[PDB]
Formats: sequence, C-alpha cells, structure tokens
Amino acid sequence: ADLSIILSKSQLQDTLIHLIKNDSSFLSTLHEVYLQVLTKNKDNHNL
Amino acid sequence: GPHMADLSIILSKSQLQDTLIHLIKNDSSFLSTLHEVYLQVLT
Amino acid sequence: MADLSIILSKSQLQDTLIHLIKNDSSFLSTLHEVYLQVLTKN
Repeated sequence: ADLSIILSKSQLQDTLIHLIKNDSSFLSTLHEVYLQVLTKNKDNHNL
Repeated sequence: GPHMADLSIILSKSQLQDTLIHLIKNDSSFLSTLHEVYLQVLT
Repeated sequence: MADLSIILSKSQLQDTLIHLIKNDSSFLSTLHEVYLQVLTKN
C-alpha cells in the first residue's frame, strides 16, 4: 500500500512549515542528524 | 490562507524528511546559510 | 564552505528553517529542486 504524492512548490512550503513547527519527532530527527554532521566534520584546527 | 490537509502531510512526510536530511548531510552551503541567517537575522 | 563551528540548538534550527522557508525565495527553490529529485528517485 506504498503511495506517494507530488506537492507543488507552494504546497511543499506549507507542509514543511507545518512539520517543522508541529511535528516534534520530525524536528528531532533533523536536529539529531544536524548534530551528527557538525561533530563529525569539525576540523581539528582553524587558521 | 488555506493549508494542506492531514492526508497530504502524512503521505509527504518521509520525502520531506529525506530532502532536508539530504541537504544537511551533503550540502555544507546549506548549513552555512542556516548559521548565517540565524546570526545575522534571527538573534 | 570549509568549517562549521556554530551549533544551533533544536529551537534555533526550527526558527531558522521556518524563517527561510517563509521568506527566502531561492532557499525554497533549492528545497523544491532536491525534493523533486528525492521524489522521482533520480
């Protein structure tokens, strides 16, 4: 039963705002991955 | 103005998640922009 | 973009993502383009 739909650009804008604003599980997943990327990629030295 | 209904949101969620995840992992410029805008605009 | 030292908290990230999605016109184009790429598995 694996259905996909296509959002227009305006409907993508609305949907993403809903999800970031209201879906705390959606937002935790983004932030956990963001954290992972920053800690992994931090250069040992700067200039 | 009107909003998307729950059905569209529910069927879109995981592609939207993957889209942002793709950008966060693979586009250093995408995170630059978040950091700049937070510093420059939001604080 | 070489090195990222800033680390936003969850609600800093949320607030910034929403500001850009609301107000930044090319940022949205960029999301849309990658989304269509994700959707069409290409």
